[PDB]
Amino acid sequence: NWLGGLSRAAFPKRFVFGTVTSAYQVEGMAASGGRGPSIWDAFAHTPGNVAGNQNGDVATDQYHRYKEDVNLMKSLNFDAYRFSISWSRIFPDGEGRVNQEGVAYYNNLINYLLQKGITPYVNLYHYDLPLALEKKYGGWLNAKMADLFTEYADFCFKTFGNRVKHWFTFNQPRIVALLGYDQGTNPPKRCTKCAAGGNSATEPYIVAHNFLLSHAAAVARYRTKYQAAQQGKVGIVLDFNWYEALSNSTEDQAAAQRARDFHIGWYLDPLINGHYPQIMQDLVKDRLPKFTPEQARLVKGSADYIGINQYTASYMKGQQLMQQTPTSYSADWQVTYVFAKNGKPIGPQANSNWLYIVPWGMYGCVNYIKQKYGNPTVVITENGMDQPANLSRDQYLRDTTRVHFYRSYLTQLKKAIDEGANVAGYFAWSLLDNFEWLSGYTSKFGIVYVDFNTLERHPKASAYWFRDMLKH
Ligand SMILES: OC[C@H]1O[C@@H](O[C@H]2[C@H](O)[C@@H](O)[C@H](O[C@H]3[C@H](O)[C@@H](O)[C@H](O[C@H]4[C@H](O)[C@@H](O)[C@H](O[C@H]5[C@H](O)[C@@H](O)[C@H](O)O[C@@H]5CO)O[C@@H]4CO)O[C@@H]3CO)O[C@@H]2CO)[C@H](O)[C@@H](O)[C@@H]1O
Ligand SMILES: [Zn+2]
Repeated sequence: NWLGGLSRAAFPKRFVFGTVTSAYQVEGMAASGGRGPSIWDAFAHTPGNVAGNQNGDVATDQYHRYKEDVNLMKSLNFDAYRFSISWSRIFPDGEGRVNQEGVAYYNNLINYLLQKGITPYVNLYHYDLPLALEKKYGGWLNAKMADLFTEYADFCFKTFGNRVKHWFTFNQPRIVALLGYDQGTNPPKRCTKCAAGGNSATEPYIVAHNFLLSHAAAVARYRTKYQAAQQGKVGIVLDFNWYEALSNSTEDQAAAQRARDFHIGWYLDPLINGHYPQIMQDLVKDRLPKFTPEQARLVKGSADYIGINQYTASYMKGQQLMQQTPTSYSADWQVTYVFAKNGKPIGPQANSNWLYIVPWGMYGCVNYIKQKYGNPTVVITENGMDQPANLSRDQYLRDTTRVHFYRSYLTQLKKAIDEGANVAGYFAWSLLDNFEWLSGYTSKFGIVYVDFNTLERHPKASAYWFRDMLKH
C-alpha cells in the first residue's frame, strides 16, 4: 500500500504533523503593506544574484491568499503550520517605529489558523534581516544584534504570545554563517575574496557566536517576562545532514565525527552542554570566540526543543590531521566529502545538486542526537525535496518521487522514534512551491503546486498522500 503502513497510529500519541513556509519565500507584498526591505530584497533585486533575476516581490502572494492556504492545509489533515514573521514587516527599520499594518497581517493569520484548529509554530527569523540593521550595525558581525533581536522578540511575545505557544528564534544559523560569510553566496556576500569585504576564516565564527548569544538573550527575556503568563515554548531550528564514515577505518570514523561536530555540534554543544565542541576548540583555536561562564550558562538549556531540518547525507573520508594556515570554516573541518561507496551513489539527486535522497540519513541524525545529547526533545522542522523548472502542471502534480521520499524518510523517522528518540513532531518543507533563494522559482519543493503565472494552487499526489496518511 502506498502509505507503506504509515498512519497517525504508527506515531506517538499527540505527535504533531505540519507543513512549513518562510516569510520572504511565500508572502509577497515585499514592498507593500508598510514592509521595509530586508537584505534579501536588496540581494534579489541585483541583476545576476538569483536565477532568472527573480525575487520575492510577489512570491506565492500568501499575504492576500492566506485563508485559501489555511483551508488547504486543514483539508490535508495537518495539525500545525510553521511559518515566519518578517522582522522588517513589523519594524521596517528593524528598531523604532512599528508598522501596524504588518502587525494586523500576522494577527489575522494566527487568528485564522486557530479558528481552523491549526497550531501556529512561529519562527522569528528566516534569513531576512532588515536592511537598515545591516547598514547601520553591520548585521550579525555586531554583538549589539543580541539587544536588537531581543527587543524585536519581546515585541512579538507581547503582541502574539497570548495565542502563539510554539516559537523558534532562528532558522539554520549554520547556513547564514556558511553562505553569508564563508562562501559569500548569500547576503551580505562576505568572504575573503568578496567585493563586499570579509574573512572566511573568522567571520563565520563571529556570526554563529552572535546567533547563539542572541537566541539566549531572547529566551532569557521570554522566560523572565512572558512565560509565567503565556506558558509557551521557544526553540531554534538547526540544519543537520547526516555524515557516514566511508569505511570503518579510524581516520574515516574520525572524519565523519568531525563533520558532525562542525555541522550540528557547533550549535548543539553550546545549547545542551554550554561549550563549543572540543574538536572546534582544538582546531579553530583563537578564531573561535570564547563564551564567558555567565554567557555559557545563559546559552546552556536555552532551547525548549531543538528543531532539526533534515534533508540528506554524505560519506566522509578522513586524513591525518595537519597544521594548516587557516583559510575558511569549511576547510577547518579537514574532511573529504564522498558521494559513492563500493561504486554505488549514496542516493539519487533531487533537483537541487546538494540534495541526495538518502532516507537512512534521517535515522542517522535522529539516533545520533538521541545518543549524544541526552535525548533532547527534537522536532523535525523541515524535510522535503524539489522538482525542476519547466514541467507541465500535470508532471508537477504526479510527484511520484516525492511520495516515495516522504514514505521512506518517515519510515526511517518511525524506526528512530520506535527505538526511543524524543521526537515531538514533523514538518514537511514546503506547503507550496515558492521562492527558493538563489534558485528563484526554478526549484519546486511544495506538496502543493503553485502556478507562478496565475498564482493558482493545486495539491500534488504527495499532498493527497499526506491527507490519506494523516486522517484522524
Ligand atoms: O532548500 C530547501 C529549504 O531548506 C533550508 O535550507 C537549505 C538551503 O536552502 C541549502 O542551500 C542548503 O544546502 C547546503 C547542503 O545542505 C549541504 O549539504 C551542502 O554541503 C556542501 C558543503 O558546504 C561544501 O563545502 C561541499 O563542497 C565540497 C565538494 O562537494 C567537493 O567536491 C570538493 O572537493 O570539496 C568541497 C569542500 O571541501 O559540498 C557540499 C555539497 O554537496 O551545502 C549546501 C549549501 O551550499 O541546505 C539547507 C538545509 O540543509 C531552508 O530552511 C529553506 O528556507 C530552504 O528553502
Ligand atoms: Zn495579491
